[PDB]
Amino acid sequence: SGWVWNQFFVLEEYTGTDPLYVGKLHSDMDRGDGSIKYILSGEGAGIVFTIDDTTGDIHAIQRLDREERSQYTLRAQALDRRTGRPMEPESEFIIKIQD
Amino acid sequence: SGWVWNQFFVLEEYTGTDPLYVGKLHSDMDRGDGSIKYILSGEGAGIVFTIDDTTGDIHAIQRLDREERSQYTLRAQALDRRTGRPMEPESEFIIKIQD
Repeated sequence: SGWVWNQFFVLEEYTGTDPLYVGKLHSDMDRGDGSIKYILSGEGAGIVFTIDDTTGDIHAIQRLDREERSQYTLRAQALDRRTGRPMEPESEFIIKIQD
Repeated sequence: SGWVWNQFFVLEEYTGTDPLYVGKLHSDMDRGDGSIKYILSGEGAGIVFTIDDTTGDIHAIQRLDREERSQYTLRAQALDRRTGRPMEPESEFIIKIQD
């Protein structure tokens, strides 16, 4: 189908210093036992957006502004903890900033 | 792939009678001219969540509590604005309340 789901939305009003929950990465192969390691890559990964590599939760940790930068293209990876070998194909997703 | 993307995340803290931007329905068939009509149905549609049928923008319009309900199962439609014929299969998506 042509539906676009691989995006998250962030209200800039609510961003700033304190981590603002954005969304979470999740593979249907995650059995729930933490054997998947979620990795963020691409625009502002680790700097503008953090990820918990176990839960896949994503937080914005900078003050954001739509006029400055209206969106970020990131990449999601899902690796086997032990091996570091990919369990999903790496997938781009976007975080859009709403004003 | 197994990446689960058909979900939006609503922080409980920011909900209220003021519309809280939740996310957006979007078809890649959308030319940008309003010839697509986005329709939203299912759990909390119309009472908790509304949609702009042109932009596809979803807002939560009630104050929500995770412990009362952690998630809503909704349905997305994309109709050709002139004929009312579907341009996409009707697709399920989820809105998760967090905190």
